[PDB]
Amino acid sequence: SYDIQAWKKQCEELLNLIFQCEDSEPFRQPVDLLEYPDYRDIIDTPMDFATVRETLEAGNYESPMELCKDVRLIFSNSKAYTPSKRSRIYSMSLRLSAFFEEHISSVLSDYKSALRFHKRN
Ligand SMILES: Cc1nc(CCNC(=O)N2CCN(C(=O)c3cccs3)CC2)sc1C
Repeated sequence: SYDIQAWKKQCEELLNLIFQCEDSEPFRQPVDLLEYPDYRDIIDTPMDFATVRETLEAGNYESPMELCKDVRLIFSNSKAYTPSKRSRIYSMSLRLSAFFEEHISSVLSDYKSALRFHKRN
């Protein structure tokens, strides 16, 4: 299964599943800085799933590892901003993280396998 390009469509499809999850609602667009005016005091690098999809479609990811870093930043930003570990929006983050990690594991393994096959000789 040694297609070096296959990760891109696999990531498009997973982003589609994440957009159809009710748990993604708060993470679809960049945070509302009018409702959270202290948000940039806490969070240095905002990230959201629309920004991830646009960066993919622009051809500005070279690997699924770079996409995975930006998705993991959505989740670390939610954990850093939350005033409590039982909060609603943080709770949605944990379920969505578990879903994402379950699905991205094979995408990463197949990509890394394809690159090793390319350099085999
Ligand atoms: C429809 C629409 N949606 C937008 C973005 C909505 N995102 C936020 O407002 N967040 C999500 C990230 N976040 C958190 O993780 C936490 C808050 C509380 C505990 S954690 C802060 C609030 S803008 C727009 C036009």
